[PDB]
Amino acid sequence: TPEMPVLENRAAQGDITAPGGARRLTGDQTAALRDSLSDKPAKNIILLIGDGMGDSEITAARNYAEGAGGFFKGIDALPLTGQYTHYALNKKTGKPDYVTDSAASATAWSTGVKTYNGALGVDIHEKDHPTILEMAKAAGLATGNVSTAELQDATPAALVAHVTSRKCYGPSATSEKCPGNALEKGGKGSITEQLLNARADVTLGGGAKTFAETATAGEWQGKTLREQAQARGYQLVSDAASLNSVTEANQQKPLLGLFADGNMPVRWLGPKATYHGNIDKPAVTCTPNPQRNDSVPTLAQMTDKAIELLSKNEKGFFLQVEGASIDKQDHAANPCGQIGETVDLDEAVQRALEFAKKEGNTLVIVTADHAHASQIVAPDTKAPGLTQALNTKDGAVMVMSYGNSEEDSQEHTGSQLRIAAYGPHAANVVGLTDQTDLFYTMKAALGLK
Amino acid sequence: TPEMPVLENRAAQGDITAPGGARRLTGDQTAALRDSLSDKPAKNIILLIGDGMGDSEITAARNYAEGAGGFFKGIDALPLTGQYTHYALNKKTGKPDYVTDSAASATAWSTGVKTYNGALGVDIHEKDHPTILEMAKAAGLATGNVSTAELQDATPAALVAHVTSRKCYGPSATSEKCPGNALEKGGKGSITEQLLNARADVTLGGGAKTFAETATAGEWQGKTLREQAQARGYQLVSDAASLNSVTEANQQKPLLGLFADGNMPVRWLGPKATYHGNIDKPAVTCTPNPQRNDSVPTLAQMTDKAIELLSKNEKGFFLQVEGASIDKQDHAANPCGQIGETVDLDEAVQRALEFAKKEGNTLVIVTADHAHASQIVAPDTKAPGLTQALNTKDGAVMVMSYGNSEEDSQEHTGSQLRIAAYGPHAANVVGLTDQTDLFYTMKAALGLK
Ligand SMILES: [Mg+2]
Ligand SMILES: [Mg+2]
Ligand SMILES: [Zn+2]
Ligand SMILES: [Zn+2]
Ligand SMILES: [Zn+2]
Ligand SMILES: [Zn+2]
Repeated sequence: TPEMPVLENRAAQGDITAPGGARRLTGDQTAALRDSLSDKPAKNIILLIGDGMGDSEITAARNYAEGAGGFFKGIDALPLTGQYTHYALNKKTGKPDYVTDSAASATAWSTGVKTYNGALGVDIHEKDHPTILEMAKAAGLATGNVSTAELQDATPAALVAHVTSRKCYGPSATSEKCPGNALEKGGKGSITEQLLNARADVTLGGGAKTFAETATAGEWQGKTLREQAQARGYQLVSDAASLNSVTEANQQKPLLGLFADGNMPVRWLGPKATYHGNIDKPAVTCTPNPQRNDSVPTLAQMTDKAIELLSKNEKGFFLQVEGASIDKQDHAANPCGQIGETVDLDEAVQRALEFAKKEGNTLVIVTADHAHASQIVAPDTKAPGLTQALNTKDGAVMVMSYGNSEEDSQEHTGSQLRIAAYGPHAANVVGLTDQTDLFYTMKAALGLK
Repeated sequence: TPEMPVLENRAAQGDITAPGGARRLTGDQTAALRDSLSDKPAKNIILLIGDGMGDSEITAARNYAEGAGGFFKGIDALPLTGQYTHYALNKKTGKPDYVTDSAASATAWSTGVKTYNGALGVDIHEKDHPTILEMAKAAGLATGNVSTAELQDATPAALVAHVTSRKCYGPSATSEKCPGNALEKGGKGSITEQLLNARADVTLGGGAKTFAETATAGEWQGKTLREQAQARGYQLVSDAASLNSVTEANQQKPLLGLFADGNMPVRWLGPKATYHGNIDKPAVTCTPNPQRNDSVPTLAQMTDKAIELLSKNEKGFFLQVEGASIDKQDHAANPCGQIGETVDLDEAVQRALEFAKKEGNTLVIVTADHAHASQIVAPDTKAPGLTQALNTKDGAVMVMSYGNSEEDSQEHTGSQLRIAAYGPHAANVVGLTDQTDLFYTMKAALGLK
């Protein structure tokens, strides 16, 4: 009998100061890896994205929360790993633009085509390309889209919308920013409108604010997008109690969970990094956010409910889960927010892996859209940017640095980064790959045409 | 009949602006990965280290020299990849020190034990631990140590020396900095004296300057370390002609190649990055160093000759090859020097792979000791540090940033980084591992006790 193993434990095996104490392996891995290889078709796919979660963000998060010799039971447990490229294209020239934003990267793994920074679901010629979610739905599979960001944000929107600018959230921004996509100009509609038309079985996230807008044209002109949603049969839910109450989500009663106006709350708080903060200020210990809430579902809860609902479909399902705030907090130069959000994503990955290990036909993939700014530097570092000293689980201090922008927001970077997977077809993430190979790998694993 | 494949081509398959044109894969990878898995013993090991070559350095060098959609025929062709941690230990507390130097990291993979920054071949208690080279030689395998840095430098020294400070290059620095290791105090000697005692079959690099010092005690007291070398039967060689003339290197006539006084010359020139250099200055095109020479062997040449000489030993061989200046040029904030050194290492990795593919029992490993400073940022970036715009092979501009030090030297960083391998036992680099796991993997692969 054949089953696929998840690395149970890759923590340092003992005393890190002694010979062999810092090893993470206990014996040869060949047989274990041979057992992980399967070209059987995947019935399901769970894609987990940590926005801005390059290797440096994973390392910093692990150091702080599990200690240097620790191990994330979710993020570090996928057995097949590689590194992939995520460069975008300059719209005018069609040449590579080395540092992507969240919109062009999302489109690349969701459509299989490179695009310009800011586009959602269209190529450099502004032509629409079908997404993996739309194709899944067309083959009759259940579909889910979960995120801690506004649902109009680049990452979850890329699966359901095709607009020339990521800024075209609702009817008003669209009329002014994406005229050709404007409903009243004959277009498909703003991000939110196209989201409602896409009709995924399960959509959960923040972004309730934009649903307050009213349609400028169409069958539901004059009424709010929230009204249109209920009118078209959506089960609206807005707190954890209600979310747990849901027992079925399907094309007849698709679920829409709006848990916050903008982005859902961050798990941990901490002060922002400051100039010479590692020398001028005391070390920081992060504190849980008192307003994250008992009534606000966490990403792992959302992941669990999404899995429960989507698995009732005998055909199979595609679910994308996004740990959205790693990137946002990285932009904010806030180590605690950033680390808390990676820890949060780890819990959702654990849920996904438990299901997959038991179900056996599920491909789980964990990766990021692009790299980000934070760097782990020596404690006595005198850097030109923003730094902060943190008290880690090891009882030592780790210094983090943000030094790629004099502006207010720290920027993305173009380093290739880790992709890891488990399950049927995971072999296709090993070695060097491109972000658009992700679209083809998932399309082939599910056997879509 | 079973053979293990190297990735032949992972360059973008077509037009990067079109659907599927940016894909690096042409079909399912399962069978190919299954064919790469073997637990057969390794007769030989080739360990290639890019100093400071984290994923960011690899991406920057690929973008510049092969284009974003290109592919390093050496660096990117290894089929089994993972990420590994390299934290060092605080000497006093024994707790993790998140950002390692080159001395503690080389000690970790060459001994299997974590140590403090600055130590070579000793643990935090200053106890000596045998290296993979010393163990290989004890089992009767041929051994080689090749680098473009001074042979007294941390990376190549770690295989043959055990001193409490990496600064103890020769007799004089040792007397004052490593009193306990000083020969005239009864110690084993300075780095260069221990290198002469270790007697690897092939040692090639820079660092002839220190051999001008004279021993303070011992059998060869009063004469230069160069003189001692000839007295002990070493074949001294100092240019490429001489290097090519060598037809055998063994324990009777070990080879010592001193090609420069300090570090061997860098491949490419270019100006240093500067404050607001991507906005204030024109884009840079790197230029081949006129003084890199016809009489100075290149890293690939050194690698070839080392492989020819060490392969005559029927028992097998261990060879470590270091592209040293990637890290050094990264510190200097000089993109061209840094990229040129990465390109240079790629050529050496290609020679090692050709041999391995044909020999069939060689484990080739390519990785770095720690990550470094350089980041690939957006072209319009206003950063607080040093930046520079480069004209890449794609005909687009890529901006590189160094923003983690207000000092003169750019600093190392602690992000986990790529490790890739090919051949028998390569499965042990996949997933998350620690740098000390690498010592154990090599020892097992060669079957050492
Ligand atoms: Mg996002
Ligand atoms: Mg070095
Ligand atoms: Zn992003
Ligand atoms: Zn971002
Ligand atoms: Zn180094
Ligand atoms: Zn260095």
